[PDB]
Amino acid sequence: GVQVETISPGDGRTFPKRGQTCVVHYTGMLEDGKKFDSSRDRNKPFKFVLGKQEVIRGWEEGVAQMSVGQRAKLTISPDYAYGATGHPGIIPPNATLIFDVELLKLE
Ligand SMILES: CO[C@H]1C[C@@H]2CC[C@@H](C)[C@@](O)(O2)C(=O)C(=O)N2CCCC[C@H]2C(=O)O[C@H]([C@H](C)C[C@@H]2CC[C@@H](O)[C@H](OC)C2)CC(=O)[C@H](C)/C=C(\C)[C@@H](O)[C@@H](OC)C(=O)[C@H](C)C[C@H](C)/C=C/C=C/C=C/1C
Repeated sequence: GVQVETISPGDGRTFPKRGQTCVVHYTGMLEDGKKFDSSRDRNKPFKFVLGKQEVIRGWEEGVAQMSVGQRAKLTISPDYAYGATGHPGIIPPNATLIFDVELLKLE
């Protein structure tokens, strides 16, 4: 599944609803592995609509329990991420992923 561990607390009040646009900064890495992406390096926040299956399952269920301002470590098992196929050319089969995610605001 996805384990959410808090790095910095959010407001504890404003949680995303399905259909809202979530605005975040993230860094992704393979568990005990290489870092493969970071929006911080580009300083362009990443945006996605919650509930529409635009992103992997671990983000759908992990960010839905975060409040605005929260920063958290999400550890996501292969079946909540790219599973047995991986993501062509970047993520191998059966990879556990770790993301540092900061929920900046909702739109
Ligand atoms: C250049 O950087 C990429 C992001 C890269 C891709 C490679 C991976 C290692 C990675 O580095 O991100 C990464 O760190 C990662 O694993 N991410 C991105 C952050 C959210 C979590 C995860 C993910 O789910 O990626 C996603 C993953 C790779 C594929 C999806 C996983 C879930 C599944 O349900 C989807 O099928 C529908 C496919 C990529 C995304 O977050 C982007 C936003 C979404 C898509 C491309 C699809 O949902 C697409 O459907 C056709 C859409 O409906 C979109 C909105 C349509 C518009 C025009 C296209 C936007 C494209 C922007 C893409 C961006 C910024």
